Amino acid sequence: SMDIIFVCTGNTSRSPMAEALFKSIAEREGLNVNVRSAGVFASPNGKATPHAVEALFEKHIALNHVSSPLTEELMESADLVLAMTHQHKQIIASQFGRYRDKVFTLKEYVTGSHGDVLDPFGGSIDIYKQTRDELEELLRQLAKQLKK
Repeated sequence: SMDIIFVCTGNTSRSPMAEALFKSIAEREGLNVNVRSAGVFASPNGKATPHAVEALFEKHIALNHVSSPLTEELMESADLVLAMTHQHKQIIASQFGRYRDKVFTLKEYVTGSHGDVLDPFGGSIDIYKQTRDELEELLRQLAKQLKK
């Protein structure tokens, strides 16, 4: 049981979308994983943002999410910590330097190239769908790679 945690700042849009998309993908691929998300600056009271929920609902995936701060406990239990952006990775490694060797951006880990997941902040539902689609492409490739 590999423990994966997707991380962004607020844990209301990209990282919870990644978590829900990847849970679905991994199950269909027969990959045994425990999947979570958290935010380096998250409030504990938050929900996923309406457009994030709707974007996944379109694809018949439920995004029923409560935002969670990234903690030492989560970092200790993780096998991989996949950041949405390279600044998220920097922030994580600053706070949790002992666990640097678990932390990568999603794009560098899967594709080998530096890059940040498309930010849907302030966007219409269609921008959120673009982020969803980019995440799905990355996460389908992640599932294939982790099964090795």
